Amino acid sequence: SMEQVAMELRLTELTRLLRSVLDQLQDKDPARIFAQPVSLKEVPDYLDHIKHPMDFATMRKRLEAQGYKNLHEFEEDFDLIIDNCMKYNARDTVFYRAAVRLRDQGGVVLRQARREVDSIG
Repeated sequence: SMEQVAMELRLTELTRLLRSVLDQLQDKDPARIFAQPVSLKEVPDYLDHIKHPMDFATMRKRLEAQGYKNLHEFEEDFDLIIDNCMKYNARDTVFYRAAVRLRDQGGVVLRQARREVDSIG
């Protein structure tokens, strides 16, 4: 149908917008602490602590599969990165501190993406 195609064009453009948002968020992690999944070879007990792991490479796989239907879903995943880190790591660690900085700096980016998604539909 012509409707299914128009829908597919919207999703593609949403994916395009979220790709730029992801790139902007990831620049706020210059140390690449959140770039890849926490290694289960190197932290073998991680899943006893964190039940829903997340990281920027895993978000990127979902993104390119057009697996995000709206910004809310995308935010949920970003928020997992931060919240998982702030639980697993203590307050006085480079990891926790990196999460706080990513949260604070990403808020600005997410604030405007919400307006752009509402605006452009």
